[PDB]
Amino acid sequence: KQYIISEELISEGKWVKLEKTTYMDPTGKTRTWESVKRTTRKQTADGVAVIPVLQRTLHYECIVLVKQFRPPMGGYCIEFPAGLIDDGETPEAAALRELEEETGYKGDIAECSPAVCMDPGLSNCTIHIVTVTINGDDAENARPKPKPGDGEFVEVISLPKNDLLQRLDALVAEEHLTVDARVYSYALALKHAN
Amino acid sequence: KQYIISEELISEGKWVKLEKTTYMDPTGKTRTWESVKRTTRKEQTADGVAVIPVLQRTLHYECIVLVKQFRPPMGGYCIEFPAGLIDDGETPEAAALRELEEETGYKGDIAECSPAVCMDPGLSNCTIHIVTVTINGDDAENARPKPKPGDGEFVEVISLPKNDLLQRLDALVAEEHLTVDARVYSYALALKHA
Ligand SMILES: C[C@@H]1CN(C(=O)c2cnsn2)[C@@H](C)CO1
Ligand SMILES: C[C@@H]1CN(C(=O)c2cnsn2)[C@@H](C)CO1
Ligand SMILES: [Cl-]
Ligand SMILES: [Mg+2]
Ligand SMILES: [Mg+2]
Ligand SMILES: [Mg+2]
Ligand SMILES: [Mg+2]
Repeated sequence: KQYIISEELISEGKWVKLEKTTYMDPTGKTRTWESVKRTTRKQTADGVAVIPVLQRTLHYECIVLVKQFRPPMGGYCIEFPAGLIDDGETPEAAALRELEEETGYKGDIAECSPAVCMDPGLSNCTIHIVTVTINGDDAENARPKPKPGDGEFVEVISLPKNDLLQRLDALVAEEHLTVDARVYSYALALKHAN
Repeated sequence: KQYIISEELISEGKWVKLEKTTYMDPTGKTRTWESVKRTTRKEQTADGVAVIPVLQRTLHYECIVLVKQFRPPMGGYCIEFPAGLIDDGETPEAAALRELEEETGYKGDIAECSPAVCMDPGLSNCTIHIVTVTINGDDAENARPKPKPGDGEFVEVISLPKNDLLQRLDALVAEEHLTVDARVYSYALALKHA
């Protein structure tokens, strides 16, 4: 019933553009929207985010997260390891590579989502959410060696999965960070389950 | 270590702006970024709210109340938590309850309210509070709930069993062209992984 009539460029950067979208509402009245797109998609999705479950025997299972300065936020954020998918890269392979780049951990694919939207009221940005286990007793994950690309500055934070939401709250209390909304949503449902 | 040096407007629309961000990297070298921001944010602790509405009904499995809408940035239909921007002066909790009623018809009760969390921190400064709300499905007010959608809002309600959330989302995605939001997917994944 609803659909795009046309898109008008308002401004294009190197990395992102701002558009004016004309669309037909379900009454048959034409209406406008301001929409953000990345310039980089060429792919299933712009990005992957990795849910990394670090499993060591005799330890709590942890979820591995990253802390980075995010310039749009003017501050530090806690997030799932993530990055954009390279043209020709599959989302699984992007996940494995981003996890290793950002955390040094070498993981196995558990499962992969379809493309899901990041902020659909503002942007067309999508990601694949890729659940990955990390055999933390394996020698290759003993001294995880992070291989950052140029400009990445990434602290690794592993938190127990059984207390994730309280631990994220506690960090926000002392550290003055912003937790990512997908991270917080996952942490909430861990508490809300059963 | 890292901090914002300057924020230069590139293009300001009615609803969204693009900025050139200049910041200090942690090697002591100046760098830049393209940042998206809303023009709507005032003294709000966040741009918006998203509601996690748990419909509770005696001798029913608990359901998660979702909405399906056309999202002009995405050029298609998206399944999301009920959500909206916080009006000036409105509390996150008030905005969550109002948006939940407007979009679904249900009158909830506040359970919990997150700190401000980032929507897509590599791209924008947008934040929300994620507010968990219970709905007493056995109350007469929530019996045959009528949405009060605002001007240009067209929202369908989709209630899905919490105990089967992720498979139910996959079955909707299998049926038609429609995207599931990353926060909803993340929440449904965690329900599985617990
Ligand atoms: C159409 C207006 C603007 N708006 C947006 O969310 C928006 C539009 N383009 S970007 N963000 C809501 C406040 C609804 O009323
Ligand atoms: C500065 C570059 C571009 N980029 C972004 O994510 C980006 C930056 N501003 S908006 N999107 C990464 C691919 C690597 O760093
Ligand atoms: Cl798992
Ligand atoms: Mg990343
Ligand atoms: Mg990366
Ligand atoms: Mg809404
Ligand atoms: Mg609304």
